[PDB]
Amino acid sequence: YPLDRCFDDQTKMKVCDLIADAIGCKDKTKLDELDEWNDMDLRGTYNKHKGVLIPPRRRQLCFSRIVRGPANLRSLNEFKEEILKGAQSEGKFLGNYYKEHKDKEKALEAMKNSFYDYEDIIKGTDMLTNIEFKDIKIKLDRLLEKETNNTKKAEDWWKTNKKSIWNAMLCGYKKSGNKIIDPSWCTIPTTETPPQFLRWIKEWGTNVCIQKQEHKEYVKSKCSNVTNLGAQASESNNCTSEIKKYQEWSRKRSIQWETISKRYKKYKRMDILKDVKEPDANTYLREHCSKCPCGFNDMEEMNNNEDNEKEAFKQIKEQVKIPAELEDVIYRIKHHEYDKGNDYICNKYKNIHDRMKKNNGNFVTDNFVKKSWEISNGVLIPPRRKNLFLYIDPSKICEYKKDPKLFKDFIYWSAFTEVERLKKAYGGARAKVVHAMKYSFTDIGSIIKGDDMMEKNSSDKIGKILGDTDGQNEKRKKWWDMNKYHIWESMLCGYREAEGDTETNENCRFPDIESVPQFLRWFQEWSENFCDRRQKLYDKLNSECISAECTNGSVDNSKCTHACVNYKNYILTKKTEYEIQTNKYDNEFKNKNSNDKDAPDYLKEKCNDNKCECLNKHIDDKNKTWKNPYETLEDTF
Repeated sequence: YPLDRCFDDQTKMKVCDLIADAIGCKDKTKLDELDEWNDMDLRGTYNKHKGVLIPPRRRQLCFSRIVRGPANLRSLNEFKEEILKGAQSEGKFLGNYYKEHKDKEKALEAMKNSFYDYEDIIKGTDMLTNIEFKDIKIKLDRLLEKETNNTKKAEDWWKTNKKSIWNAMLCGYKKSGNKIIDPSWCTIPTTETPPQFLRWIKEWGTNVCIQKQEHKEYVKSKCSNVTNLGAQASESNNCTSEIKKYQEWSRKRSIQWETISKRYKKYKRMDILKDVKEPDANTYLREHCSKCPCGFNDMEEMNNNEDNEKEAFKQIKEQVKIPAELEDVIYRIKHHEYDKGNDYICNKYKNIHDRMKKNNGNFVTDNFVKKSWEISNGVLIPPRRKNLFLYIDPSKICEYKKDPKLFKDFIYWSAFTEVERLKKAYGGARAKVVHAMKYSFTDIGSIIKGDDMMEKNSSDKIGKILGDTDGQNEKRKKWWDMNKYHIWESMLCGYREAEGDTETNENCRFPDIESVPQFLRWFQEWSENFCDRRQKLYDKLNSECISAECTNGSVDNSKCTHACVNYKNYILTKKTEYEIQTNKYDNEFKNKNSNDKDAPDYLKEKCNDNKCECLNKHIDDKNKTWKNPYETLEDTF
């Protein structure tokens, strides 16, 4: 009762106690956030804009000004503050559900949205046919203004005329008899007033994003941990269809926010800020509230496109894997890429890049493209990865690691700079650059998890950070994903610089090779860097002499003589490596995840470019090996 109790209590503030409730409020709380805000707010909605979604606006504008009489009972009107009487409390008056939901932030957000809605109405920004919205607002303002002065109507009237604003939420129900001692909760950022454009777009953003947060809540709570052995106990399959229903109504909102992209049509009244930059609505929502993303984009996948989709007939059916796909985190935009590059988030992401880190330590151009293979442990790590640009030093240590966000940004910067490094290394070669991004991304993943054979020093450094002080890398693993999406889109954005707008449809949108073991990835890339080198060799000097393998040691001309020399040295190196990777595989990566196949079969099936899957001339690379040319390399228990 008399406790600390934000100043409302300890004020001798019996004034609000003497203040009663408005004659309005025919409801204090009806059904909250759900499918009601669609178009049922106005008729002839085309006026002044297209018909749009609304907050709990028509659901709470308690109407004590029934008469709309003269400004004689309306000197300070005693209702535009009285209607708000009732607040964060035992749990009613616009937020009733939070007491059952056990979250004060729900009531606080309801208060803030309704409050700024009243600010809008006082200034006048509504697109809905409401009597108070009509002249009565400015009529009362002008009538109160009738003293041959004060033509600052909105600025002076904005609460009444005297006390700044917002004094009406305090002393709610039971004088707001349920609270939290922190004044930051007890008073909102009243001082800052987002503009009316920002207010209506934030109306939209909240009214959709908070609902989609609760939609994620339905997705996680029910329709998941079910239909997977099992529930409840009949089948619980139809729960899946329920999200299909959610999507449906949400998808309407989809096209609706497209109008929000236009909003006049005039794409924006104002520009880049904490929640708004609006190249599109999805960018706003990503830039939007702390208790965001979008969403949860823009799923389940109808559109939200260009491709990819699932998505037909509908579904296949064969059953839909949205259960398996989305029951687990993913909780956010992965769906992506699609974007494909038609965006703004990339360039502002570059605005993040080379800033907060000004290339204060940056290496490129070692020309590892034209180099050979090296053991470095007796293990033959790729020259692709040998100088992979990422390394930390003192001032980036366990004591330094109290800024995981900044460290994450540094990792993104490293990946982006790596993208430019590959650009310079190939001198620009888009097809090669895409696979460059593939192995670089997946090897950065290996490092950040920490399994690399050649890495022995910065692996310990990243072990110092991110915890995991034992041999286990659990926290590093649970970091790597989910950071996979952000790192990969970072590298894709880096790649887009030369293309501008050209989707890497040739590649898997997210590199699937992330799943497979790291050593297998190195073998795959060295196979990819193999027998494309061979084709270049045939182009160089086998083109003129002659057509194929010569029928002796080698001679038709001195040039392709040297071509055969390079060939046999290259094959010698390949046989040594192929041997070491084969024994490594059959020993310690064979038949885990039940890969019943020899390493060359893995080479065949994982390859898709068809440059690999060699199949050499004077064949040494194939699905098998000579000396009993059947296959090998099987293991079991």
